[PDB]
Amino acid sequence: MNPKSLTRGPRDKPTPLEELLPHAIEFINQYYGSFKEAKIEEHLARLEAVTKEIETTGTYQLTLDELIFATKMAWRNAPRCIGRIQWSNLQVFDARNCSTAQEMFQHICRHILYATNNGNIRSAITVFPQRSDGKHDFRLWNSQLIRYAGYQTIRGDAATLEFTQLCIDLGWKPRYGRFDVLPLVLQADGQDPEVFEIPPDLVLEVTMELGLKWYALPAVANMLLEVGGLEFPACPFNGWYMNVAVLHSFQKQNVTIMDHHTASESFMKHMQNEYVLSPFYYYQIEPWKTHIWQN
Amino acid sequence: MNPKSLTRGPRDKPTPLEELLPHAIEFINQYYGSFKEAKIEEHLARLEAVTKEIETTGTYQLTLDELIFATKMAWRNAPRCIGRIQWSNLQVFDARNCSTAQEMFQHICRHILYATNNGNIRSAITVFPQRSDGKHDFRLWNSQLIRYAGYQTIRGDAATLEFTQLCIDLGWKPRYGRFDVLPLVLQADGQDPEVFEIPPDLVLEVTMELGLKWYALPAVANMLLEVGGLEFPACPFNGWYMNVAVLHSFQKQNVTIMDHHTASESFMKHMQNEYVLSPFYYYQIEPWKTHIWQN
Ligand code: HEM
Ligand code: HEM
Ligand SMILES: COC(=O)N1CCN(c2ccnc(-n3ccnc3)n2)[C@@H](CC(=O)NCc2ccc3c(c2)OCO3)C1
Ligand SMILES: COC(=O)N1CCN(c2ccnc(-n3ccnc3)n2)[C@@H](CC(=O)NCc2ccc3c(c2)OCO3)C1
Ligand SMILES: O=S([O-])[O-]
Ligand SMILES: O=S([O-])[O-]
Repeated sequence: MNPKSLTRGPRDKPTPLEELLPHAIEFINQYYGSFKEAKIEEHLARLEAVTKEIETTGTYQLTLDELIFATKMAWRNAPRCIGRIQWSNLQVFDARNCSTAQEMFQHICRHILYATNNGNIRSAITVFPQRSDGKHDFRLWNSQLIRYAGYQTIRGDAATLEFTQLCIDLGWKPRYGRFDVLPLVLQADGQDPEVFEIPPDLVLEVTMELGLKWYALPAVANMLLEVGGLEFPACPFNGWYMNVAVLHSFQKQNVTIMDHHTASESFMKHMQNEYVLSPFYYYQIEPWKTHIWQN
Repeated sequence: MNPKSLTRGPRDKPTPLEELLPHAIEFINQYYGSFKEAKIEEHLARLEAVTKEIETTGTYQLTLDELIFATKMAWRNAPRCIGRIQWSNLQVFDARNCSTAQEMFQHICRHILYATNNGNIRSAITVFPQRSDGKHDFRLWNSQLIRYAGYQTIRGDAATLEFTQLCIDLGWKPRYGRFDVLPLVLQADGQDPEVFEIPPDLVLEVTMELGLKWYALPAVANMLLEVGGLEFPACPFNGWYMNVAVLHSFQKQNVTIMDHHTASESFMKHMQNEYVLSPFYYYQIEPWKTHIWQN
């Protein structure tokens, strides 16, 4: 075998124009090829502008349209994603102009709100600024936008035990329940991560005595979007969930799950929208294992 | 004399609870003893939970913290290791949940990347699932993560002549250069080994006409970690290298070697982290000499 790595690590310097160019060209190719025999003059022109730009600025900016196309194509290329069948149903939030962790927070707040949509889950992705030299990376240290802390008898999510310790170390006041929603650990422009509490009303939970519940919104926070040689280390996305007591409560409280109805319904919308792998979503090495602290 | 064996062979059945228990207890002892006079109540509790667990499941799971402690203590106990002076500088990757060779491959890919770190070598260990009955062993058939094949006039590394033949027998397409990087021969859950080509960009080489070069990352792939009666047959680790043309090129290309600066620097970090032997790393009998082929 010769499988490729699903992880795309850090860089301490920009991509060689000699590496970036062939990649940029192939993306513009597949992007414009999507207009089958249409816009050949548009294609050629884009090729020149992009090339000139990489040659002068050392990099290039995708159009919003190329971005939206990349996010959807990268979703289609997600091997294990079951929801990719309806890849056209995706809302893209352009935060490529984001510059601070406070701004990141606000963008993430906007995504959670739109996406949650009172239980009627909508798929969305918020794309932050692309990696430049690798020394000014935007990153969400969390693995998911919404997740429960695991403390001590483990009091919480045993799966988040490491990250929870990290938050406490960053200053986060650890309560000790088993359903504590972890704050967002946001890194902007390569700085040290800032901790921000997620407004509690933004978090929709399905109430499964046991006193059990769970969050409604499944959002991956730590992947990297690669497109045309460009890399976006911060691009949180979400879908809706795919043991029967749960299946019943999600439905009872009207929070979207991938049941037969939703399967039929979303595919229908997807279909009614009809009228190495790249782009691709890569895993990353956990940021606390690679971060060089300023403070 | 009465030296002990440095090899820890295979088992075809689980460890007797009567053998495992005294061992588990002594590890929890030294682990908790590390908090000198602190957490005696924590210690006692752990003892009960572990005992109960061995008695019910027939075995026990270390905490991530106990694992990290074991990996570092086993490094400290490595007699011939010169880098153990700075044993606190170790990154642990928990793959105890790994279940397939494809997953193993991905984990190994993640380690190589982190560890290599563009030449600025970082020490890491990736720990795979512990031996259960001995019939579902995870193993890396390679002796090192990165090594050159030796063919024929020997065309390569004479030291890897046997393993190279093995790879070819497993299906590997042998090129015939003297710097062919061998694929990874991964055994998951006791099955037959699967061959995976290491993504070439993951391999950093120091370019020593002669056309000589060498890989930057020295990683031991075939040792066994014993801790508290538990055994981990798959736990690849690495450090950085410790004839003058070489010393100069490693430095010139900024690939970490254990020179006076690195010696001062790493010890400093190690020190600034201050603010029979068990655990222990055992050698193993070469897996092709003991493997029972399914296919
Ligand atoms: C709309 C509902 C969706 C459903 C029901 C769905 C379902 C799934 C499932 C079942 C998994 C595997 C879970 C696991 O490994 O435990 C998954 C993984 C994943 N999904 Fe989705 N998903 C949805 C939306 C999205 C969106 C909007 C994107 C991106 C824009 C996306 C990208 C991916 C990625 C990148 C992974 C990992 C793929 C891999 O590693 O092979 N998903 N999804
Ligand atoms: C950080 C840099 C490190 C340096 C420079 C270093 C240096 C060495 C040297 C010089 C040897 C002997 C080589 C030989 O026999 O030819 C060695 C062996 C060994 N090292 Fe390291 N090492 C490092 C990191 C590590 C790490 C991270 C671990 C494990 C977590 C480790 C575990 C061992 C083991 C188990 C052996 C064999 C010991 C024995 O059989 O007595 N080393 N190392
Ligand atoms: C090695 O790790 C991984 O490959 N992953 C990717 C899958 N995971 C998650 C977590 C939350 N949301 C999503 N997610 C959302 C849309 N697409 C995927 N994936 C994480 C694992 C996880 O918690 N999965 C539960 C799960 C199952 C089905 C889902 C889901 C989450 O979200 C949508 O459908 C980590
Ligand atoms: C009987 O065999 C053994 O005891 N061993 C253990 C030492 N060896 C190796 C090989 C690669 N990396 C390491 N290694 C890495 C970190 N610590 C040790 N050891 C192998 C032998 C070897 O190739 N040694 C070269 C060497 C020398 C100094 C090193 C080194 C490798 O790695 C770090 O410092 C096999
Ligand atoms: O948007 S599509 O290709 O059904
Ligand atoms: O981590 S220590 O004991 O210097």
